[PDB]
Amino acid sequence: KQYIISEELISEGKWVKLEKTTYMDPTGKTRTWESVKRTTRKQTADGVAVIPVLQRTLHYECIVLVKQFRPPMGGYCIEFPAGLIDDGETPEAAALRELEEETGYKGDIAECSPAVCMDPGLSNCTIHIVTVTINGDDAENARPKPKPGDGEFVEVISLPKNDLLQRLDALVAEEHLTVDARVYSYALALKHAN
Amino acid sequence: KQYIISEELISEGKWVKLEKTTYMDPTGKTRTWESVKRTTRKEQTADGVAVIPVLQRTLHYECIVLVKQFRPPMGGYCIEFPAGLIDDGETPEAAALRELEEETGYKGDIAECSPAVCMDPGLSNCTIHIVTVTINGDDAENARPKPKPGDGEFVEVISLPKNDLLQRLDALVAEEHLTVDARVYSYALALKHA
Ligand SMILES: FC(F)c1nnc2c(C(F)(F)F)cccn12
Ligand SMILES: FC(F)c1nnc2c(C(F)(F)F)cccn12
Ligand SMILES: [Cl-]
Ligand SMILES: [Mg+2]
Ligand SMILES: [Mg+2]
Ligand SMILES: [Mg+2]
Ligand SMILES: [Mg+2]
Repeated sequence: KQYIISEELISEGKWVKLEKTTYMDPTGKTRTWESVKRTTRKQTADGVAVIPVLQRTLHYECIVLVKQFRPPMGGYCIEFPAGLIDDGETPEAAALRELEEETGYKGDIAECSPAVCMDPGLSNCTIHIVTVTINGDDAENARPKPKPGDGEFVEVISLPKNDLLQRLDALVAEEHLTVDARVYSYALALKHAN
Repeated sequence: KQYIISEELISEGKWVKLEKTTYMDPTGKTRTWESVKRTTRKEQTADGVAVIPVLQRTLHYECIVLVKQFRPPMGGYCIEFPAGLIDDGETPEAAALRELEEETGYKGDIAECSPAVCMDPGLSNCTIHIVTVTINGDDAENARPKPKPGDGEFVEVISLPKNDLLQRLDALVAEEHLTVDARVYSYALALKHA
């Protein structure tokens, strides 16, 4: 019933552009929308996000998260490890690479989502969500070495999976951080499964 | 130790703008970023709300109520939590109950309300509250519920059992061209991982 008629460039930066989208509404009326896209997609999706489950014997299972300054937010955010997929990179390879660069952890693919939308009211941005387990008892994960890219500055925050939502609420309360919506959504469903 | 130095407008639409963000990196060095923001954010604690609507009915499994809409930015149909922008002077809780009734017909009861969480913090300043609402599907109000879609709003309601959410989403994606929202996928993944 609905579809794109045309896109008009409003403004293109190096990494992001603003388009004016003309589309057919399901009554047969023509309508316009202001749409954000990345200029970087070549790719099943723009990015991967990694759900990293740190498994250590005789410890609570943890979810490994990252804290970073986010210039669009003007502040620090708590997020799943994540990055853009390199041209010709698989989502799985991107996941293990981003997880190792951001956390220094070496993990195993458990499962990989299809492309899922980040904010479909505003952007065409998509990611693969990639569930990875980390054998925290293996020697390679003893002293995990975070290898940042140029300009990346990442703090690792491991939180017990069984209390994730309460732990995130605490950090926000004490640390004035913004929690990522996908991290918060995961933490909610862990509580709601009960 | 990182902070914003300046925000230079690049391009302002009616609904979205692109900014050149200048910030201090943690080595004491000036860098820039391309940042997306909405033009619509006034005194709201966030741009929007997304609703996690748990439909509860005697001798039924709990359903998660989802909506399917054409999203011009994506050029296609997306499956999302009911969601909308917070009106000037509207509370996140009132926005969530209003958007839930407008998009699905269902009259919910507030359960919980997140702090402001970031939609895509590497790209935008966009934030939502994630509001968990229970719907009493035994109430006569919620019997044959009628969406009240706004102007140029066309929403289909999809209620899926919480206990099978991820496989039910996977089956919808296998049967037509559509994108699942990243927050819905993150929530369905955590239900499986619990
Ligand atoms: F920011 C973009 F998402 C965007 N572009 N158009 C809109 C509208 C409009 F009513 F104009 F269609 C409402 C809300 C957001 N919009
Ligand atoms: F698209 C915007 F999110 C955006 N602005 N700058 C960047 C960079 C840069 F390396 F330049 F810093 C990398 C990735 C995305 N960026
Ligand atoms: Cl798992
Ligand atoms: Mg990253
Ligand atoms: Mg990285
Ligand atoms: Mg909406
Ligand atoms: Mg609406």
